This record gives sequence, C-alpha cells and structure tokens, in this order.
Amino acid sequence: DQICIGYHSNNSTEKVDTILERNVTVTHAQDLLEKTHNGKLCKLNGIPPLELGDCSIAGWLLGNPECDRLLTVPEWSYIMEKENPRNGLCYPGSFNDYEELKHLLSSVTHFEKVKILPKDRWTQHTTTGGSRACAVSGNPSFFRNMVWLTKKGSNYPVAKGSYNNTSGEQMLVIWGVHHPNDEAEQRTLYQNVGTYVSVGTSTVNKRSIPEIATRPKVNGQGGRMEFSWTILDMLDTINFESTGNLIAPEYGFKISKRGSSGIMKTEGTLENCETKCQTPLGAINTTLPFHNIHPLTIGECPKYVKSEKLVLATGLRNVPGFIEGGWQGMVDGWYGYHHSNDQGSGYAADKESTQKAIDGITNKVNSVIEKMNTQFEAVGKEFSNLEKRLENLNKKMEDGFLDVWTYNAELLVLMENERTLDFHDSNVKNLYDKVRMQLRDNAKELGNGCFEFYHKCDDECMNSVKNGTYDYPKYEEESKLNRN
Amino acid sequence: DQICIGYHSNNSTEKVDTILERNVTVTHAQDLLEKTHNGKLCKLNGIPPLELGDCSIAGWLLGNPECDRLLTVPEWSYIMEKENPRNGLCYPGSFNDYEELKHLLSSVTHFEKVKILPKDRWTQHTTTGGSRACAVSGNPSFFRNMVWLTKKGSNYPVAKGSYNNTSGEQMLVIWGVHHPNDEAEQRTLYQNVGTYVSVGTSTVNKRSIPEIATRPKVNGQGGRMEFSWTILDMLDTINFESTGNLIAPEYGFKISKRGSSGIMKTEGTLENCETKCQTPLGAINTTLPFHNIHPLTIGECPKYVKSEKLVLATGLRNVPQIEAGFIEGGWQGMVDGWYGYHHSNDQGSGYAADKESTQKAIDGITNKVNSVIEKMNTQFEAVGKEFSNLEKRLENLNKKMEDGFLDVWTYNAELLVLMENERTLDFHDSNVKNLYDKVRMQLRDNAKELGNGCFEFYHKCDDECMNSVKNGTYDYPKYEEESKLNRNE
Amino acid sequence: DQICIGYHSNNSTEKVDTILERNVTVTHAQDLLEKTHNGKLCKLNGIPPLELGDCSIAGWLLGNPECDRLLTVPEWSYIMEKENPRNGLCYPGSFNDYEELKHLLSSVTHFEKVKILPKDRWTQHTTTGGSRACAVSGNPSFFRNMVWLTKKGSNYPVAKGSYNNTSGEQMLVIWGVHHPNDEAEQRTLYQNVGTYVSVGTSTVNKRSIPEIATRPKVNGQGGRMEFSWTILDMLDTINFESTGNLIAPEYGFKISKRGSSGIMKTEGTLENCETKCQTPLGAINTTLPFHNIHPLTIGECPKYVKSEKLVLATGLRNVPGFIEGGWQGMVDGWYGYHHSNDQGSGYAADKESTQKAIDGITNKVNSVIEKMNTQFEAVGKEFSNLEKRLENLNKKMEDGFLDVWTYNAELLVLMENERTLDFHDSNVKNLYDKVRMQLRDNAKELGNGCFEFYHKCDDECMNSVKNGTYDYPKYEEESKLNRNE
Ligand SMILES: CC(=O)N[C@H]1[C@H]([C@H](O)[C@H](O)CO)O[C@@](O[C@@H]2[C@@H](O)[C@H](O)O[C@H](CO)[C@@H]2O)(C(=O)O)C[C@@H]1O
Ligand SMILES: CC(=O)N[C@H]1[C@H]([C@H](O)[C@H](O)CO)O[C@@](O[C@@H]2[C@@H](O)[C@H](O)O[C@H](CO)[C@@H]2O)(C(=O)O)C[C@@H]1O
Ligand SMILES: *[C@@H]1O[C@H](CO)[C@@H](O[C@@H]2O[C@H](CO)[C@@H](O)[C@H](O)[C@H]2NC(C)=O)[C@H](O)[C@H]1NC(C)=O
Ligand SMILES: *[C@@H]1O[C@H](CO)[C@@H](O[C@@H]2O[C@H](CO)[C@@H](O)[C@H](O)[C@H]2NC(C)=O)[C@H](O)[C@H]1NC(C)=O
Ligand SMILES: *[C@@H]1O[C@H](CO)[C@@H](O[C@@H]2O[C@H](CO)[C@@H](O)[C@H](O)[C@H]2NC(C)=O)[C@H](O)[C@H]1NC(C)=O
Ligand SMILES: CC(=O)N[C@H]1[C@H]([C@H](O)[C@H](O)CO)O[C@@](O)(C(=O)O)C[C@@H]1O
Ligand SMILES: *[C@@H]1O[C@H](CO)[C@@H](O)[C@H](O)[C@H]1NC(C)=O
Ligand SMILES: *[C@@H]1O[C@H](CO)[C@@H](O)[C@H](O)[C@H]1NC(C)=O
Ligand SMILES: *[C@@H]1O[C@H](CO)[C@@H](O)[C@H](O)[C@H]1NC(C)=O
Ligand SMILES: *[C@@H]1O[C@H](CO)[C@@H](O)[C@H](O)[C@H]1NC(C)=O
Ligand SMILES: *[C@@H]1O[C@H](CO)[C@@H](O)[C@H](O)[C@H]1NC(C)=O
Ligand SMILES: *[C@@H]1O[C@H](CO)[C@@H](O)[C@H](O)[C@H]1NC(C)=O
Ligand SMILES: *[C@@H]1O[C@H](CO)[C@@H](O)[C@H](O)[C@H]1NC(C)=O
Repeated sequence: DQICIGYHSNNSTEKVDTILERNVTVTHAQDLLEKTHNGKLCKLNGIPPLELGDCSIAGWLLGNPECDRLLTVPEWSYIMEKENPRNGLCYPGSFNDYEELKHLLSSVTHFEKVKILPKDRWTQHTTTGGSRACAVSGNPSFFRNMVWLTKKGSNYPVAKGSYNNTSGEQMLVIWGVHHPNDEAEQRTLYQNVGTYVSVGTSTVNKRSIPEIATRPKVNGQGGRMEFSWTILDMLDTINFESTGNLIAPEYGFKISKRGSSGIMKTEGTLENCETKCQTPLGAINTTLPFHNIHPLTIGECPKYVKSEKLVLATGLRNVPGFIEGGWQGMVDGWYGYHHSNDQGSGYAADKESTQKAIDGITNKVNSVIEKMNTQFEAVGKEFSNLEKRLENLNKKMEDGFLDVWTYNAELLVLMENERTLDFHDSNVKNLYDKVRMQLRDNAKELGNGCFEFYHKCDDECMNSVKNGTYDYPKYEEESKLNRN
Repeated sequence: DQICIGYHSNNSTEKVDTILERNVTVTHAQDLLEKTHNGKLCKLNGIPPLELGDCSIAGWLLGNPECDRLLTVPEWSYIMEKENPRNGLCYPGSFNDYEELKHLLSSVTHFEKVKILPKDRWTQHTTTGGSRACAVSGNPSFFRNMVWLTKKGSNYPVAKGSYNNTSGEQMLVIWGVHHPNDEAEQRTLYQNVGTYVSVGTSTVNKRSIPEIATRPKVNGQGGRMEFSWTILDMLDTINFESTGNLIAPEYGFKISKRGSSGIMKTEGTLENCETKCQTPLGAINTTLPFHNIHPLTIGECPKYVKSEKLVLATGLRNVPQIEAGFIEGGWQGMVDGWYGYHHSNDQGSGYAADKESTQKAIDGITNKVNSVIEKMNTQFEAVGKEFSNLEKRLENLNKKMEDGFLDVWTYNAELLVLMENERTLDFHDSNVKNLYDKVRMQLRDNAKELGNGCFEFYHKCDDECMNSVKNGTYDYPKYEEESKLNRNE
Repeated sequence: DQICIGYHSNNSTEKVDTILERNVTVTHAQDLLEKTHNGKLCKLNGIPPLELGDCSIAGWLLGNPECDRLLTVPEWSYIMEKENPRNGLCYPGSFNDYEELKHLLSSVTHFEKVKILPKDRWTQHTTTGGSRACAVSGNPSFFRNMVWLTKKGSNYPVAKGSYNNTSGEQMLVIWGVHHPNDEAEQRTLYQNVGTYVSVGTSTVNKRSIPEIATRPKVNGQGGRMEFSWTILDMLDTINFESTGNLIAPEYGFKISKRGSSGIMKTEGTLENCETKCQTPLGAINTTLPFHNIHPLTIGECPKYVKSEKLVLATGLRNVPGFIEGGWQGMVDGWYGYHHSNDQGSGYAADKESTQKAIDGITNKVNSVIEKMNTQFEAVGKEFSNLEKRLENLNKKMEDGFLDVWTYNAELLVLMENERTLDFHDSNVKNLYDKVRMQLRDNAKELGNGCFEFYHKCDDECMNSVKNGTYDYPKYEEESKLNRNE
C-alpha cells in the first residue's frame, strides 16, 4: 500500500514573473491587460460624435463660410478636432479666454441656436460688410453668425441692442471688436475717431477702445478682430452700445443637454461601429480591468497602466511523489492523494484543501482588482502660448500619477505571484505532514513522498486515512508483528 | 509525566481583515481610525474664531453697514464663512484679486485698524454721499471704512492724499473707482469728463479710467464700483491723485500677529468648547493617528484616510477547542503569556506560560506597530483655496491633485495593514511550531508523540527535571539508560 | 564519522533595518544612497556655466552698465543666479511676464546678438538720453542694448521702424515704455501729450498709453519703465510706431543652440572640475542609484530620496552545526557541508544551492534598482508676487511626489531585507531536511544540527551523500546489524 501526495500537472505554456524569478511556467494564468484596438473612430452608445473636419471650435462657433455643414448640429458624445485645423479665424485676430471656453464645452452636450438680435433691426447702419479673407466663389463674405456694422451714407448713429434671457437655460454670447491698420480706414468705415464698444450685464462690464497699428498682412489683411464671450444666466440681460468698431452677434447658443463629454485631438474620420469607450487611436471592447493604449479616454472602460505585461498566476508550478515533480494523470483537483491498494490503484484527489485554496486565490484576485478602482483618470486640457508653466505643471502631475499607479500595479502582481507559488508549496507540504502525523509510526517513509505501510490494511483503512479517521489503537498489534 | 505546547485563547470578538481571508477573529486588535466628532464649532486653544455670520470678507473689510459688529475684532484662530454670504458688496461691483487676498488672510491673525487718511482733510470736496443700496433705517448710507468724494458746489479740484507707513508693520490699503451708467450721471457727480484715478507706491503704478456702460439694476443701481488693494511695505509711501471717480480709504489694516489659520466654509454657529483641532463638521478629541471626517482641518490632529475601517492585528487567532495542543486549538488557561507550555507531573500539574519567546514576540509586534505608525507621518495635508469663475482649469487641477494624493495614501495605508495582518498571523503560527520543534529536538527520542501536539516522556522525570526541560537544559547522557530499559518493555 | 550543515560567518560590521527588528548585523551589505559632495560649482561635460555674478537676467538682457562683462557670452550648460541680485533694473520699473521668459530660457543655450535697428537711423530724434540711476564714472548713462528716443529741437515726429527676421532662427525682441511723474516732464521730453506706443507682429497687437502719476523715489528717480518681449518666428516682421515714450531696441537675441539647461539659485563662484551632475550645494560623482543632497539637479545622476540611510541586506545574519550558530572557518560559499571521515575532516561548501541563492539575490537587487528608475524629477520654476496660489500648488505637488517615492523605496528595502533573512534561514533548513530525508533511518540525529552515521563508509560514500547519490540498498545490512547491538 502506497499513498503518495503530489500536485496536478498539465501542458500549459503560460509564463509569469516574480521578485526572485523571471519567466516561470505555471498551470493557469489570468491576464489583466488588454493591448488591442480596432483603430476606428466611431459611435459611443449609439450617439455619433461631432466631426469638425478641417475646422476649429472658434470657426464652428463664429460661422466660418467653409464650415457651413455645422450650422445645425444634433446631439453628440465627443468632439473630434485636428491638432492644427486649417479653417479657423477667417479674418485674422484673437479669441479671449479661448481655452476656458473649450474647458466649458468639454462638459456641454447639445446646443440650441437662438436668434437673439436679428439683422433687420439695424435700420440706421449697413449690415452687408465682408472681406476677401472669407470668400465664397470669389466674392467677399463674412462670418455667418455675426454682423458687421458700418456707415450708412455718411453717419454712424449710436448702436444699441438688448436681450433678456427668457429662453429657459444658460446662454453663451460672443461679440467682437475691430482694429484697423490706419486712421484713413477707420474714417472710411465708421466716420468717427475715438470710438468705443460697451458691453454690460449683471456681472460683466467692459468698455474697449480700438487699437490702430501697422501690422503684417495675414491672409491678405492688415487688420485684426478681437472676440470675447460671456455666459448669460436665466432672466438676465445683456446690453450693447457702440459708436464704432462693433461686430454684433446674431445668434446665442442655448445650453440644452449637458453631461460628460470631451474633446479629442485626432486626425481620423468617423466610421460605423458602436463601442463603449473610445481612445484617440481606436475603440476598446474588453472586460479586463487594465489597458495600455492611451491615457485620454472617453466612456466607461479600464484604467491605464504604462506596462507591457500583467499576468496573475492562479495555478501551480509546471514541473513534470512531490519531491520529483507533478502528476499528469490527475484531473479532478489540485492536490494529490494517489490510490494504490492490492485490489487496484487509483488517482483520487482531495476535496478538503482544494476548495479552501480556490476560495483563497479567488479572494486574492478579487482584492487585487478591487484595490485599483480608485486610480487616477486624466482629463484633457488646453493651454495658451503664455501659459507654459501651467502646461508643464499639468503634464508633470499626470505623468507622476501614472507612474505611481503603474509601479503599484506591477509590485502587487509580482508579490501576489510569489505568495501564490509559496502558498501552494506550503499547502502540499502541510497535507503531507498531516498524513505522516496521523499515520504515526505504523509505516516507513520511502523518501520520494509516500509511505510504505508497516501494516497490511485495505480500501476501508486507507479511505479512513484520507477522511482523517485512522485509528492507531484499532490496528497496531499486527503492525508490531510484521515489524520483526 | 506529560508536557504539551499550545497557545492562548480568550473571549474577545474583535475582527480583523487579511489579504487572503476576510473577517478573521483575533485575540487583541488595535484600532487606528477615528470616526466620531462632537459636531460643534468652538474654540482652538482658548482663542475663539472670527464668526462673520451673514457677512463676506469684502463686506467685513470695506465696512458693510450690516456688518457693524465687526468694526473692532479681537485676535482669532480661524475664520468662519458661509458658502453664499448674503451681505457682501451692497453697492454692486467687483473686487480685483479677491482670491489672492483670501490666500494672504489664511495665514494672518489679528489686524489693527489705523486711521491713515481722516475724513476731515477733504475740505475742498463733499464726503457725505451715500446710496440707498447700502441703507440703514431707510435713509441712504455708505461703507463705514471708505469715503465717496463728490463735487462741492460746481467744482471738483484735484484730490491728493499721501501716507508714510511708520506703524511698524506691513499695511493693507483698499481703494476703488466708480463707474456711472451715463454721461449725465458723471457730470452730475463730478463735473468733469475724461477723469482718472492714479495710485502710486514704490512697486505699484496704476491709472484707471471710468468705464460708462448701460447695465441692468443690481440692488436698485446701474452703476458699479471696482475695488483694488496692495500691501504697503514698512517705511513706504502710498500716493493718491484723482480728477474724479475716487472711493478713497479712511482706515488701513496693519498685520500684527501672523501665524497659522484658515478660512472654513460652514453654516453653523460658535459654541463653548476647547478643542485641539477643528473640522467643518465638528471637533476631534482623541489620540489615534487617523480619521475620516473631512479632508480640511485646522489645528494639530490625525491625518485623513478615506476608509471605513483600519484595525491592526496584534494578537493570536481565536479557534478554541470544541467541547490538548496546537493541532486542535487554543487553551483558555493561559492567562500569563502568549505561548502555552502546559505541564503535568506525577504529583501535580499546571498551565505555566513561556517567557523567552513571549517577550521577543511582544517586542517585535510593538516595533511593527510603531513602524507602521511612523512610516505614515509624512502624508499629504490638504489646504483650502478659492478660485474665480474664469479659473476653472486651475480649480480642476487643484481638486484632481488633492483627490489623487488622498487616493494614493488611502491605498498605501490599507495595503500595509492587510500585509501586516497576514504576516503577523503567520508569525504566530511559525513561532508556536518553532517552540514545538525545539522541544521535540531537545527530547531527541526519549518520548512517543501522541500526535495531538505533545509527547509523553519515555523516561520518568520529576518537577526539577521537567522544569529543566522547560528551561532548555535537558541532558540525554544523564537519563538515557533507564529510558532505554523502559522503552524495551 | 559525521557530517554537519551550517552557514558562513565573518567579522563584518554592517547593520540593516527590518520591519520587525532594527540594527541587525549582517555579513554582506550593499549601499544604495550617496551622501557626499565636493561643495564646488564647476563645469558640466566640459562646457562652463554662465556666471551672472551680481546681475539678474533682466540686467543681462537689457545691458546694465554694471554687467558689462556679459556683452558677449559663449555657450553654457546652466545659469548661476543669486536669490537677491544687486544690479537688475537700474532705472526703476517692471518687466512683463518675467517668469515666462525665465521658463523659456531654462531650455535655451547659446544666443547670438543681432543688430536689428541701428542707433544711427533715428535721424529725427535725440538718442543720447541717459539717467543717473545707471551712471558710469559719475556721468549719466543708459542700458547698452536699448535706445532712449527724446525730442530733437522742438518736434517729435512719428517714429517708425521695422525688421524682417531673416536670421535663420527664432529671435527674442524686447521693447519698453516710459512713465513720467508729471505733465511738465512729459512736455519737456516729448512735446506731445496723449502719446502712444504701438507694436505689431503677425500674432501680437498692442497699443500702450503712458501712465503719469506721482510716486516715491527709487534709485533717486520718480519715473518708471515698463518692458515687454515677444518671440519672432522665421520670416516674420515686427513693426514699431510711437509718438513718444518709446524705448526702442537695438539688438535681438537669436536662439542658436537649444538643449537642456536650467537656472540655479546659488551664491558661490566657478571652480575647476569636470563633473557629470551638479547640485546647488555641490557636484556629485557616484555610481549608486540614489542620493539625498538636493531635489534640484542639472545633468544625469541618481534620483532623490528624502531619507538618511538605505542599505540592502545581501548576506546572512552574522552571529558567531546550524543550531548553535554559523561557522567562522568556512570560506568557499554560503551554505556548507562540514564533513569528518574516518581518515580526515574538512570544511567543504555546497555549490548547487549557493548558486541558486546568489542568482535570486542578484535578481532581487537588480529588480529593486530597476523598478525605481521611473521616479519623479523636480524642475525649477519661478513665480511672481501675485501668483502665490500657483506657487503653493507647485511646491505641494513636488513635496508630495517626493514623500510618496521616499516611502516606496523605504518600504521596499525593509520588506526585501525581511524576505532575504527568512530566505537564508529557510534554505539552510531545507538543506538539512533533504539530507535527513535521504539518509532515511541510517542516521542518529545528534541534535546540534548534524548526526552520526549508522554505517561506516569512506570518503567516496560521504561524497555520494553530499551529491545526492546515496544508495539505501548498498550498505543497509551492516547498518542494521550495528543498530541491533
Ligand atoms: C452723491 C450720491 O451718492 N448721489 C446719489 C447716487 C448717485 O446719484 C447714483 O445713483 C450713483 O449710483 O445714487 C442714489 O440715488 C438715486 C435714487 O434715489 C433715485 O431714485 O434714482 C437715481 C437713479 O436714477 C439714484 O439711484 C442711489 O444710489 O440710490 C443716492 C444718491 O442720491
Ligand atoms: C532725456 C533725459 O534722460 N533727461 C533727464 C532725465 C529725465 O529728465 C527724467 O528724470 C526721467 O526720469 O532724468 C535725469 O535727470 C535729472 C536730475 O539730474 C535732476 O537732479 O533731477 C531731475 C528730476 O527733478 C532729473 O532726475 C536723471 O534721471 O537723473 C537725467 C536726464 O538729465
Ligand atoms: C426680463 O424678463 C423677466 C420676465 O419676462 C422680467 O421679470 C419680471 O419683471 C416684472 C417687473 O415688471 C415682474 O412683475 C415679473 O414678476 C417678473 N417675472 C419673473 C418671472 O420674475 C425681468 O424684469 C426682465 N429683465 C429686465 C432687466 O427687465
Ligand atoms: C517716511 O518717514 C521716514 C521717517 O519717519 C523717512 O525716513 C527718513 O528720511 C530722512 C530724509 O530726510 C532721513 O534723514 C532719515 O534718516 C530717515 N529716517 C529713517 C528712520 O529712515 C522717509 O524718508 C519717509 N518717506 C518719504 C517718502 O519721505
Ligand atoms: C521677409 O523676407 C522674406 C525673404 O526675402 C520675404 O519672403 C519673400 O517674399 C517674396 C515676395 O515678394 C517672395 O517672392 C519670396 O519667394 C519670399 N522668399 C522666401 C524665402 O519665401 C518676406 O516677404 C519678407 N516679409 C515681408 C513682410 O515682406
Ligand atoms: C466694410 C468692409 O468690410 N469693407 C471692406 C474691407 C475693409 O475696408 C478693410 O479692408 C478690412 O478688411 O476690406 C475689403 O476691402 C478687403 O478687400 O478685405 C472688403 C470690404 O470692401
Ligand atoms: C525570460 O526571462 C529571463 C529573465 O530572467 C530571460 O533571461 C529570458 O531570455 C526570457 N525568455 C524569453 C523566452 O523571453
Ligand atoms: C465585443 O467582443 C465580443 C466578444 O466577447 C463580441 O461578441 C462583440 O460583438 C464585440 N462588440 C462589438 C461592438 O463588435
Ligand atoms: C467574555 O469573557 C470575559 C471574561 O473576562 C467577560 O469579561 C466578557 O464580558 C465576556 N464577553 C461576553 C460577550 O460574554
Ligand atoms: C465578514 O466578511 C465576510 C467576507 O467574506 C462577509 O461575507 C460577512 O458578511 C462579514 N460579516 C459581517 C458581520 O460583516
Ligand atoms: C477629551 O476626552 C477625554 C476622554 O478620554 C476627556 O477626559 C477630556 O476631558 C476631553 N477633552 C475635552 C477638551 O473635552
Ligand atoms: C541600533 O538601533 C536601535 C533601534 O532598535 C537603537 O536602540 C540602537 O541604539 C542602535 N545602535 C546603533 C549603534 O546605532
Ligand atoms: C569620480 O570618482 C572616480 C572613482 O571611482 C574617479 O576615478 C574619478 O576620477 C572621479 N571623477 C572626477 C571628475 O574626479
């Protein structure tokens, strides 16, 4: 009668890492990292994104003539913008607090255009101005959402306009000022000198004086246009007054939906899919809790780790008694209790320690996945030319948190793998020690892992041993008899 | 003649958590987290806070007529403010660099009001102006700490004012400019167009022009007042000069105490205590090194971890015998030590507890606890800050930084406690096994092990011999022949 | 006839720390922290730094009369500046976006002065203006890189000037405006009131109005000067137009080399070295992976840990069979097989488990060094008086990352030391257990960590025992006969 204790072995070829060892073969391994994407920019939960194409956000909002397909826009999930869009400010100029506006838009879904100041009310001015820098079929044109006020005859009466926000939600209004390149152009466009533009609401209050200087010709013109914006609250009023150099708005952008969104800097084109989260390189379809594609993602999907391998060893060592190696024969459990009697042999497994080990390993896996749900998520942000210190601060903070969490994940995986391998070895050793303890001195220890019984006993005796019910006082006299 | 080795079990029901097992019962556990507070706003080391109430900081410094109880305030320890104070700028307007002023005030204790420009020196102008927006008992009034200069008769001569800071410390000066809502109002109040307000110090150079615009009515007025500030260095001079639209200061605020304080956003009222540190929800009076009430605290008290439970296992496992050794469970009789060494002689018995291993294990566990506590004293402490409407990027940056550091440190603390529990339980098991192995080793082969954790001596010894075996002075050559003779039977 | 099992002991006096016990004596230890510097400021890879002395960046760029030794400056590796420089803006005033310019300079090597607007083209104005705030040898002087245009005779014609950047790289241009203290001074200097200064590029549009006010006297003057700057792109032109209060530039600064550099706030001078890594306190010359001198560093050299000692335990516990302690007479390896045959004895050491332990320890050391090479590196930054919140944010972020990484390193070292000591003890115990298992009952376990054979066998048999080729059916009969006695 022999009762050898061992561990199940198989033919898997999965390798894991450890603190003391590298490239170790195990039986069962669970991967936690996804490294594949389909390389397609496409829908999020059935709502298509907004594709600006060769357009900028400023060009979309001001109404660039080239960007005429964005005049009416349905609900969206995210915004796709090129890194250096070509169609931006048709007329050269600047946008004040552009990056703050982009940050505000990042969490704003569907807009709704409202005609707040029609073009027919300006009866004492000319509203048909345009420039060749914004040309359609060769003829001069202008922004679609704004009006350029100019002389009518030879006078420029004081321009007044007001809007009381009775729409129902918050509204965004954009206005501008014009800066000519000489006094002659100012006199030929507005018939006044020392003009002003005044805007006033319940919170904001500006009065801007046009600035005239000689400048290089950008897009053919030496003049510039300065654009500002504000957010108008419910039941609030905005007032406009100008003796000259006013670019009045015609539409305000009501905020309609709101939600979680973002702006993506991609060079791709919209295709037809349906994914759950989207990265600037492609979509992700996964159930694993980590990925290594791109830090900036939109939707609900795994955390980002800057690593190439994250494999958790949930099985045993693959080395083909337990002092020589594993057993290929066993298929039931994890720990070996070889059967060999006179009437027959067998390969029965142990149902006691196996369940405990499975529960412990599953608890460890779940704890590892659970400890990392509080990771750091990066959010896109834009910074101007004179804000390089802030940009460096943001970049360094994001990189530092990413490195910290990558280190944490890798160290946890390594330590858990080492603990798992040692845990299995200790479990097998403890089972062998318990068998030797219970059986006591009524056997000889062969050395390879099992005992040669000193007393002849049968199926009932040794399944009693397996159940931990061997009774030393029950059968020892014949053992001592055959001891001689 | 029979010795045994086991461990100690008791009646405790504290539960601890481990990286592999959940809700494991132990003998002794030490708590580290604190989850209670009195829910009262009260004193810090005997110094009461500055309770603004319904007033804002601008309303306190400018002298809003509703904030007349704060004209002279004593030394404070922190400032209590509401999220949306009702009484701020009674006359509508703005306040340039408000948040920088609040950041400066977060580290400034007791002020001292000094009359730098008396109201009576303006003998060529009118100083009795006021608005119904800041009205007391129906009649018009104005800010208590400022002067509104208007024309006297039909003339507004150039107004000049200087102050040389000989007060002995740094001074805070606040001025303003009035923006009317048409040209007629400007001519009715100052009798001039194209006016200016100029302020000049050694490091400050400004010249503001009025901005006339059509605006809605806030608190009944269409005009606005813009306020600015500066910090005057010692032995420095500040100059004022204006053709119109000047809201001149009358008092200057002198920094006197300095120290560590803060601005707390709360909606409660002051009460009677004496606390060591204060949170916006209450106060903590304990000695544990962790808490989970609110990230922003003023004073000296534990660090913040976003966890619900943090218990360290400083004891054995609790699996007592159902209905005599470590293979079955623990013994209730060991009240002297941690590692039991039950003995039983021919004439008597007992439950003596070992000493050499117990003291070493106690020292090790205490060192581990102290190391865990000491490794986490370099945590991240959150500091309150305020941001404007056009600074959302900066606010998001600050919020993300604080939240990320809190998450990192919470993860560190939780993982450390888990690993400590695992290794402590394994340590105790290994130490019991080591003691048993040492006893078996010294015993050599002069006993038959019963299996249940202990062996019955083949040689018949007495109290002295078995005490020597306990101490570790068992001599094989002295008592081997009789043992062999007995085992021959 | 008897063998024994043990480990190696010697007379080293290195102490390591562990999570369960402090100041443990070990045989072999490795240090990972550098705590020494030469206290000198000196060259980085053969290129000397730029020594500003008692001058600020603004003083160097605007041409202060005191900083006359920096008119021509060769290539550099880093910039030396004092906390409170003496010679800065000789004429009192301000510098717009000073910290952004310093950040731009933080990654810019060699400049090249280009004379863009000569001093002789202003044939309708007086260019010889000067002040006693910047005085050389008593007489009034001015900035060397700037021109002060005043009236000539009794007229101030409109002043125009343009430059087209054909130099071949980006060029930095600085201009200024003047603020007098009274209307009389403005009339004396320029003959016009309500003057303007206008600057225009393809991305910059500005119109500045002089601000006249009464101010205290700084450096003996009540006026102020405000300076601004811009970066000119290639093939882009800049236009200047003013009716007064214009401080025109004469030189532009072409960015010629670019690279990695920095600004270091120090008070020392330049000595002679050839270092690879420089700190504001001194230079570092080491191959260890960590240091604790100063967070700010220029060059390539170890990471910063805010700690006092970091020692990794490589060897065994140094206490002088394996139960009573280690052996002092073993020199070959770590785990030994002290044997004593009938005709002799010895102190042989095993060569199979020793290699495994050596490989494991080396892998652990290399791994510990490898995981900690993605640390956080601090970069110097400057903030103004009204940017206190940003400064506090930056300081708190840098400090927090420093503490996080210090904690990580310390915990790693402590846990690894515990694991190493336990690993060595377990390995020795495993060796003894495997020998005892292979010997089967043909042994009399003495207790002291080793036993006496029950069968008399020679050197070859003992070698076979040590090599794992011990044969039970070879010499068991005589052993049983002996044990029956
Ligand atoms: C010197 C002074 O304070 N004068 C007025 C003041 C200003 O004339 C102006 O309103 C600045 O905001 O305003 C006060 O007076 C007025 C009301 O009583 C009146 O019904 O409506 C006026 C506007 O049309 C004006 O508001 C005020 O602010 O209430 C007070 C004072 O007389
Ligand atoms: C063209 C020029 O530089 N002219 C003066 C200059 C200006 O007149 C003005 O001071 C701008 O700051 O200032 C200098 O002259 C003067 C002193 O020598 C005199 O004692 O006091 C003057 C003021 O009351 C004035 O400061 C100067 O800055 O020293 C030089 C030059 O003559
Ligand atoms: C903007 O419109 C709203 C409503 O259309 C105005 O609010 C009303 O004001 C009148 C004053 O004559 C009150 O009688 C109403 O009760 C108000 N309605 C609500 C819903 O509050 C508001 O006054 C207008 N804004 C301005 C500047 O006149
Ligand atoms: C502000 O007052 C201080 C003294 O209270 C002035 O400093 C003195 O200036 C005179 C110049 O005539 C010197 O003789 C004294 O030695 C100075 N005393 C001290 C203590 O420094 C200071 O000049 C005044 N400020 C202004 C702008 O005049
Ligand atoms: C600045 O100088 C460059 C180089 O001479 C000018 O670029 C040239 O412009 C002319 C237009 O008449 C073209 O024919 C050349 O081919 C251009 N040269 C290059 C290398 O592109 C540039 O126009 C000048 N700037 C201004 C404002 O005139
Ligand atoms: C009211 C208006 O738009 N007027 C004219 C403008 C301006 O006069 C300036 O040139 C500013 O661009 O410019 C054009 O001549 C041009 O060729 O761009 C078109 C147009 O006739
Ligand atoms: C496995 O990792 C070890 C590192 O110890 C390396 O030497 C070996 O080449 C690796 N093998 C493969 C197939 O990558
Ligand atoms: C995502 O992968 C699963 C595979 O489990 C597949 O069934 C599913 O169709 C995939 N999703 C899409 C949108 O193709
Ligand atoms: C457990 O036993 C102790 C004996 O000291 C006793 O004080 C305590 O009240 C008991 N606890 C319970 C819940 O019975
Ligand atoms: C203890 O933790 C276990 C987790 O395995 C949980 O199932 C059980 O409900 C917990 N008990 C209590 C009283 O919370
Ligand atoms: C703090 O609590 C302790 C109880 O441990 C109490 O003795 C002490 O008086 C309390 N301190 C205050 C200020 O209430
Ligand atoms: C070693 O460390 C211990 C801390 O447990 C301390 O008590 C002892 O003084 C230290 N010895 C030396 C020589 O530093
Ligand atoms: C740095 O130290 C090494 C010692 O290994 C020495 O050889 C080398 O010359 C030193 N470098 C300098 C610049 O002194």
